Amino acid sequence: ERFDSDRSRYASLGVVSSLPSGLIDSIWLIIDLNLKGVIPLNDLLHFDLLNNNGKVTVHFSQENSSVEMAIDLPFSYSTAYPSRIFAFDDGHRETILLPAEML
Amino acid sequence: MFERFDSDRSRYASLGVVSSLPSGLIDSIWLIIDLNLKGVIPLNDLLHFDLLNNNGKVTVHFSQENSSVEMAIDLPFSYSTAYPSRIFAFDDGHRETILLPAEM
Amino acid sequence: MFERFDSDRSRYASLGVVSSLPSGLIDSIWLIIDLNLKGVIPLNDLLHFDLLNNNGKVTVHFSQENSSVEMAIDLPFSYSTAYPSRIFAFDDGHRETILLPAEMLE
Amino acid sequence: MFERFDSDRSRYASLGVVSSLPSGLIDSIWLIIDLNLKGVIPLNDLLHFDLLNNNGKVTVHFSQENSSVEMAIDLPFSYSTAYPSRIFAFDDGHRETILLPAEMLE
Amino acid sequence: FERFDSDRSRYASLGVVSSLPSGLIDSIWLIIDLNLKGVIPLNDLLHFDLLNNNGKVTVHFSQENSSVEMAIDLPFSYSTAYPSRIFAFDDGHRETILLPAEML
Amino acid sequence: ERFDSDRSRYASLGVVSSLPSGLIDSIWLIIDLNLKGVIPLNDLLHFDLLNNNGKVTVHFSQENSSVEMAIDLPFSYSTAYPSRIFAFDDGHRETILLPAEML
Amino acid sequence: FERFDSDRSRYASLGVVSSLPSGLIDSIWLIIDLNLKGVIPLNDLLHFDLLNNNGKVTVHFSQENSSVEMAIDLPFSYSTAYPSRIFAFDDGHRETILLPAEML
Amino acid sequence: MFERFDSDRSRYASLGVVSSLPSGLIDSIWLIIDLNLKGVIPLNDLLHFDLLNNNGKVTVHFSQENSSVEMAIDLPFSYSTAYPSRIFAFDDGHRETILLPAEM
Repeated sequence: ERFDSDRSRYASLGVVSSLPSGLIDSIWLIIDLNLKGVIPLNDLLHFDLLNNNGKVTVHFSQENSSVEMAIDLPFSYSTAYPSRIFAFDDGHRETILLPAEML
Repeated sequence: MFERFDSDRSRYASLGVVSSLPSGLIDSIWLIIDLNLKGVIPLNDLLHFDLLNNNGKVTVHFSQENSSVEMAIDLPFSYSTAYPSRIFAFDDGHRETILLPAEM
Repeated sequence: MFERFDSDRSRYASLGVVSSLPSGLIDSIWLIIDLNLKGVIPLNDLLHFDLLNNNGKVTVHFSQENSSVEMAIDLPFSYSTAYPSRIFAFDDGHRETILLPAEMLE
Repeated sequence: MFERFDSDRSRYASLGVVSSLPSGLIDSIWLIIDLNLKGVIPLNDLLHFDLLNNNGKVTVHFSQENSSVEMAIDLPFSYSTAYPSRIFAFDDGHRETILLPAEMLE
Repeated sequence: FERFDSDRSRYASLGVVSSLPSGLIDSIWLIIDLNLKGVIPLNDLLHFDLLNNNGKVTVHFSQENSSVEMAIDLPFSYSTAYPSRIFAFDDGHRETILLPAEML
Repeated sequence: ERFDSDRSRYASLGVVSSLPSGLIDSIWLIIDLNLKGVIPLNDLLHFDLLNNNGKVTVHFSQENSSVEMAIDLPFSYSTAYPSRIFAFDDGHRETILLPAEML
Repeated sequence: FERFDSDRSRYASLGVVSSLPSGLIDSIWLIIDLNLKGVIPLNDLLHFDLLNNNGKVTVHFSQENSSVEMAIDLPFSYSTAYPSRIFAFDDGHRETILLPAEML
Repeated sequence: MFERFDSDRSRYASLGVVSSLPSGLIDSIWLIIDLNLKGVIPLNDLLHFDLLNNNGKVTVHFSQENSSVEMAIDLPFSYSTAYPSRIFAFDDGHRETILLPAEM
């Protein structure tokens, strides 16, 4: 019912122009395969993108909760990637976006 | 009353689109609108782009509903049999989205 | 020291797969392996995935020879009748490959 | 403007081919196409090559559907009984691929 | 032969790939292919300035011995992290986007 | 009987360190598929490596003969490639080598 | 993590790839992997001088704040066309061989 | 009477070898001999190298006929099922060759 996979899902321009498609999709998968049904979820999820030895580690956290997770993904890391991104659920539409893009 | 595909508002790609095209190619639709369409022709709120194989690379055919302009843009990206034939850019006044036919 | 469907090793997708499933779905198979399988259960070097319609969305059933594990993974993606009904992930010990049953050699 | 087994377009080799013939032989198939076929005869989008033993060296017989041309090309390379007895070159109009008959889809 | 052919392969130098998002790098090439190529003769070396237009990137294009310029407003957000100029160099088989400091 | 394909064939170190395997093999193929049986051949063949629009063109020539040939190959051109190479047949062994390597 | 890991990807800059044969570029990496790594700690930046030893290349290795050097005679022919020094830089996910002029 | 694998003489790879391995990898055998073998151990006129799969990359096992030294060198190149298992370096006094077992 929150980041329900039956409602529409988007990626902002800012995310698309700086991350490859595969990595963006990972985020949805992390939510669907690791997060959903296992923890209650805020309408706003944090995903920091960390350099794990040349590859990308996603670190999931959210507010008013001390449940976090690290997920190693097979994508190459770039210093040009946003350092963190968000998943936001306004109740109709769900979107991966950059922090700057929340205003 | 609104300016179509106005760059000062929020732009999105649908999940459907993000999972079939590379980012580069998606960004191209936007750049095609900003560089070759805006300022040039008046714009429907819904745009059609066809992804064609031109010699192994993608060519985009643009058209739109209530107009007779049609434009063909050769792009650097290589083509895949599994790309959607056709995608849409849709602007609703508040949000601007690149999305799949089926997704409307 | 080496690892079954290691992600540090090259992953390819066959012609039939690449031309028949969108990218986001191919990556899904790899992610299922990486997020749900490695570190969770032991892996055969060959992995069956059935792609099923689940109310218009894709659902992947996983299984392998010599094991009692099955797993259903509901995907956000849209199902299409055009998609191949099953695929394999194969690890020949240096290179990992996703391919269609029709493309297996013997 | 596009071209049959165009060399400006990407050429791949299938898993079965890549793991079963050495590189210099795969390149040979492409070179045969480039040196002996393109510009010489019209090309079907699918090309048969039989790999034959010719006193320990490889000989490639070429043919295609809808054509009366055959060609035998004697290669400098060493024949091995391990090699696949025939391969196909296929051009699906954006990507060119060499593969084994067993790997063809339908 | 043709200056900045799309079918010849294109790279970004270390400095470039490290400090600009892909969409922006893609933009340079697309500004070339969409706005420049076929319209004016190009030098082997092409200047792009990355300017801040109210929080968004604008690209100034110029080149030595042509009075011909162009200003391209882009959809992407601006950052002072970004390099302020970049060059595109066509060495005649390989094309590259690099930072002035990375010239020879 | 000259560059007969039944005698041993080699590539000097100098050639191997500067050209990819596929391109070296091309030379043998050019000789076998285009040259041999069609023209008499010197024990020393010239192959200039030219930039054809980002790709390599091999130009075959040899001495005391005005028969030449251009062959477009699919390999990428590099300014670092030797500008020309040789095929030499001493009567036992046949070798692709750099000009500097003939001494 | 480990300085100049082999499993992390390695590039040569434009200047480098344009003026040295592959075998020589390969050599630098192989000097690292075969002679240096595991034997001394490495900096992110590594100096190689390319010297003429009677018509063949010899590589001098050094690095700032180590008195530790090494001289490696190579089989390859020398050319005055070649750059006289090259650096190897490990930016922490990407490793690169480049010309001093191409540093930042 | 001769110095084994002396760098001051001519080195070759056979056709058999050039058509199964990439140049880089072939150059590695030479560099392995010059960097890790010569000056270190006395050398047979014929050397054995096995190409093993070590985790997707090639590892070379070296041994030689009349000796009990055996050495294993991890290399950056990726492995292929179609590479020969084993190659030889053979030095005959005049020419030095990397070649295939069958080729002797």
